[PDB]
Amino acid sequence: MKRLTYISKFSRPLSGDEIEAIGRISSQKNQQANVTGVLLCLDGIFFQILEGEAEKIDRIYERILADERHTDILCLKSEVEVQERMFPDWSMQTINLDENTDFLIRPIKVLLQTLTESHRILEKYTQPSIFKIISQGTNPLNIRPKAVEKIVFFSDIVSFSTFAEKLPVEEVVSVVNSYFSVCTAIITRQGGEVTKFIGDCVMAYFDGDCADQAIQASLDILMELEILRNSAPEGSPLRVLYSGIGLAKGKVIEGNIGSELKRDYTILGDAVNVAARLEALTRQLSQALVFSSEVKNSATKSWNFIWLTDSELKGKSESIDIYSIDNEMTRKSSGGLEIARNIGHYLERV
Amino acid sequence: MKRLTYISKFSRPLSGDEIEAIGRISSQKNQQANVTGVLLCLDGIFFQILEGEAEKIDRIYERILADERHTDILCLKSEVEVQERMFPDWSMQTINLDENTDFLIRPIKVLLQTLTESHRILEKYTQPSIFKIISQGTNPLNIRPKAVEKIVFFSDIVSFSTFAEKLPVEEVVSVVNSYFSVCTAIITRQGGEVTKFIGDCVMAYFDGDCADQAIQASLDILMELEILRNSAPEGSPLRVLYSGIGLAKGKVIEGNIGSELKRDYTILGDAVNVAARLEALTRQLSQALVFSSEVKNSATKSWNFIWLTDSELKGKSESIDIYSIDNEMTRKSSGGLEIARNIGHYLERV
Ligand SMILES: Cc1cc2nc3c(=O)[nH]c(=O)nc-3n(C[C@H](O)[C@H](O)[C@H](O)CO)c2cc1N(C)C
Ligand SMILES: Cc1cc2nc3c(=O)[nH]c(=O)nc-3n(C[C@H](O)[C@H](O)[C@H](O)CO)c2cc1N(C)C
Repeated sequence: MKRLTYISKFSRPLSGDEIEAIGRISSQKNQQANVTGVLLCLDGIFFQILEGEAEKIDRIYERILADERHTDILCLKSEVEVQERMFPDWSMQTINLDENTDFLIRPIKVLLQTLTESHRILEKYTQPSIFKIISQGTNPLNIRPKAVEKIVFFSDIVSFSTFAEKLPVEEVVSVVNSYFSVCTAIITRQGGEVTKFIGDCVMAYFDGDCADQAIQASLDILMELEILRNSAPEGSPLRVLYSGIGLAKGKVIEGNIGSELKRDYTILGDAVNVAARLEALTRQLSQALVFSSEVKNSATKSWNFIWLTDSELKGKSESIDIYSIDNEMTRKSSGGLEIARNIGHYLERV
Repeated sequence: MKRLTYISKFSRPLSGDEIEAIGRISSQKNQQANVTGVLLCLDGIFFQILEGEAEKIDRIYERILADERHTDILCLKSEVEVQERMFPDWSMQTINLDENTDFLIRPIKVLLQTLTESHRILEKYTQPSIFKIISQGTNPLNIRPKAVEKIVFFSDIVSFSTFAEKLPVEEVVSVVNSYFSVCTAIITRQGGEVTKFIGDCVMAYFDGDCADQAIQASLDILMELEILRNSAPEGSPLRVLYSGIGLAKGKVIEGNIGSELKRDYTILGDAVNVAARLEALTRQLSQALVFSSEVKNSATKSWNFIWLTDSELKGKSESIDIYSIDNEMTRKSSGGLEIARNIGHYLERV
C-alpha cells in the first residue's frame, strides 16, 4: 500500500470539539475506504499518518490539500511500497495532545513542539525540489548523479548596483525578494525548478523537452514585472525594476553537489555557464530576453523568433547564434534596459 | 536562565541499562548544579532539554559535545532569557521510548521518528550559518538586513569543463564534492562562512577585520589540495585538481534573501562581484590566488605581497590594483594553472 505522513498548521483557531469532529467524520469516510491512521494536534499544529490504496490515498490527500482549515501542508514522508499497516486498529484515531495531562506525554509535548518549529524554520531555507522529491516517495540524499538534458534559465535585475547604492538595506532586500518571488512563482507553475539564487541572479531549469514552457515562463515574468512596475506607489523603487533573461540548453549533471555537511540537489554543466553568459549580453544586445539557437529549434510553438547576432564566448571557439522573440512585451522590456541605465537620480529620492 | 534543547545520534549501540546509567549519573551531577531537564531516546536517537545557569549550561554542553557515545549533535533551540523552568521536578529524568508500550505513546513514537529523520534530511541541505545562529539563541528568520564590512572569498576548479567532459557523472560529482569539502572545512576553522556553491564555484565570507584569516584560509586550501593531489591513486582525477581563489573586501548587505517559500541567509554586494571577477583573472594573471588592494592593506600580518597588475572592470571605471602572495605554495599552485590547460588526455584515460 501507500503510507503518507504529513504535518500542517491551523489556518485559524480550532477547538477540541471541531478537532474531534473532524476526527469522527474522518474515521467514517475512512472506514468506507479501508483507510487507517492517526491524527494528532498540538498547539495549532496537525500531524497525520494515512495508510491504504495508492489511488485512494492520493484522492483523500488531494482533498486534504485543498481544505482551508489548515495551511502550510507538508508531506514529511511518502511510502509507496507498503505491505504492512502500522495502524490496523484505527480508521482514523485522533489524539489531541493539547488536552493531555499524562505525566510522560508532557515532556513529549514540548519536544514535539520544539522539533516542529525547528523543522518549520529549516523548511524556509530548503530548496523546493527537496520536498517534491520527498512527496514522490524518495529520500533526496539517496539519488545518484545522472546526465540529463535541461533548459537552463538565468535572470537578474538591470542596474542592481544602483539599487544597493541608493536605497536603505531594507528597501534593497525588499526589492530583491520581490523580484525573486515573481520569478519563482511563475517558473514553478510552468513546470520548472528554481535551483539557486546568487546575488540578484536567479538560476532555474526545465526538462529538456520543455523549451516552450521555458520561453513562456520568461515572457510571463516580463509581464508580471510590467504589472508590478506600473502598479507600484509613486516614487517606489519597484517602478524601475527590470530583468534580463537568458536561456540555454544542454546535457548537464543533476544531483547532490556539495561539501560533507551541506549540499544542494542541483545541476552542473556547460549549459549553466552558457545561460549566464547569454543573460549578461542582454545589455549589449538591447534584448530583455536572449536564448540560444538550440532553445529556439527545440521549441515547437509558433514563437516570433528574431535572430539577434552571431556571438562568441567560452570555450570551444565556435560562434553561437543568439535569438529573442519579437512582441509588444519584449519590446517594452527591452526598452526598459535603456531606462535602467539612469535610475540613480530617481532612486536617490525614495 | 538558559534552556538548551538538542538531539543526537548513538555513535554505536546502547542498551537501556547504559541509557538509564547515563541518566542516573546525569541526574546526580545535575542536582549538584541546580540543573533540571529531560532525556529521551527512541531508536538510536537522543533528545535532551537542559535548564539552568548560562555558564553552567554551556559547560555541561561543552562536555556533552565532546562525549563520543553520540554524534551529529544538533542544537534545536537555545533560550538565553529564561526566567521560568519547565522541568523543576527532575534534575535529569530519562524516558526510554523504545521500551514504552503505552497505547498513546505508540503513535507518538512513530511521529517523532518520522519528524526526526525528516529533520535530519533537511539538515544536510541547510547552510551552516543557520545552525550557528540558532545555537546562539536567535531565530534566523527574524534577523533584519544590515550593512556590514566583509572579506568575500570566491574559488573554483581550474579547467572544470574538461572534467565534466571526460569523466563519468559519478566521478565528476565525486571530484567536485571533494573540492567543496576541502574548502568548507578550512574556511570554517578559520572563522569564515561558506555561503553558496554555484557550479563548481565556492563563495564565502569572513568578518571585515579578518583579512589575515581570509588569506590564511586560502593558503591552507592551496596546501590541502597539494596534499590531496600528490596523495591520490595513480590515474586519479584528483591528481590534477587545481583551484583559483579571489579575495575582495567591501560593505555588503547581510540577511534573508529569497522568494517567499525559500531563502538563504547570505550576503549581497559589490564585493561579491569584485571577488568573482578577481578569481576569474587568475588564469590571465597566472596566479592561483589574487586579491584586491583593500584586502592587502587591511591585512596586518607580514605577508609576502606581490603587486600583480593594474586592472579594469565593473563599474565605476577606476582601475583596481591586484595582489597575490609570493611563496613556495602559491608558486606551485600558480604553475598548476598551466598544467590544468592540458589535462584532457590524462582525464580521458581514467
Ligand atoms: C487534520 C485533518 C485531517 C483530515 N483527514 C482526513 C482523512 O483522513 N480522510 C478524509 O477523507 N478527509 C480528511 N480531511 C478533510 C476531508 O477531506 C474533507 O472534510 C472531506 O473528505 C471532503 O468531502 C481532513 C481534514 C483535516 N483538516 C482539519 C485540515
Ligand atoms: C544523552 C546524553 C546526555 C547527557 N547529559 C548530561 C547532563 O545532563 N549533564 C552532564 O553533566 N553530563 C551529561 N552527559 C555526559 C557527561 O558530560 C559526562 O559523562 C561527564 O559529565 C563528564 O565528567 C550526557 C551524555 C549523553 N551521552 C549518552 C551522549
